[PDB]
Amino acid sequence: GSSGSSGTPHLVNLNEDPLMSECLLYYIKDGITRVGQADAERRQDIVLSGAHIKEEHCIFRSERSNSGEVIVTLEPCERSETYVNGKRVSQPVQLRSGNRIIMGKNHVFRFNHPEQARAEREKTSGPSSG
Repeated sequence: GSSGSSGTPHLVNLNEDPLMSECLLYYIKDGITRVGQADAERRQDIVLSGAHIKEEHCIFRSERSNSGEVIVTLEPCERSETYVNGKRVSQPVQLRSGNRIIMGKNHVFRFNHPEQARAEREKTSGPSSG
């Protein structure tokens, strides 16, 4: 269907729960997006189910680098179960397009970065990377 022409960094629900009555995805705004529970001292932009989650599980920071590109960094905790690109994540690292971010037990999320993925082409072409 048609949700929002705009792209922006948003998380998609790819969990193994196709029956999930919750939202399918979540658009990330500009600033700090705390990922925890609906009870957390502060209002978390995104809330997860289950008990394997923590009030301050992790966070999502979205800021346009000095260069002028929108970047996202995951700020996990020391007492939370978070995994990125398959591995674990305890330090503030930048997320990639298509990386698997899990929060808790079975709470996966696909980071969609169309805003940048659109310029992927414009980027240098002559040279080759890998």
